[PDB]
Amino acid sequence: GSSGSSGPATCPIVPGQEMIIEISKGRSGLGLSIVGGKDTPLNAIVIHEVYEEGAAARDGRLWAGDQILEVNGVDLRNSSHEEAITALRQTPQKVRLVVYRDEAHYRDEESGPSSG
Repeated sequence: GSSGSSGPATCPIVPGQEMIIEISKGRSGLGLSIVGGKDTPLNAIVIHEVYEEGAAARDGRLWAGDQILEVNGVDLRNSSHEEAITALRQTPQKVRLVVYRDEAHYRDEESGPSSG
């Protein structure tokens, strides 16, 4: 065997692999946003922005531009935009979700004018 015990927490995200991530709400609720769902041009829940002033950020596992497939044991690939929202507010202290990434097109040239 390669690994015996593996946890969704304190662990990186593997590409082309549906991995799970567990985040503790601690005190205040999560601080992120989603986009897509049903009646949308994308049948895959995407994270528009992840407010750094939230539990989700307190971890640093979910990065803006990710694609969720399920949450707290609730399929989202079908759930409507709103549905996906409630599914996030209906989660206990330990919020678990399944994220998926791609193993190609590693944008090596991603840098703005960094103006100020």
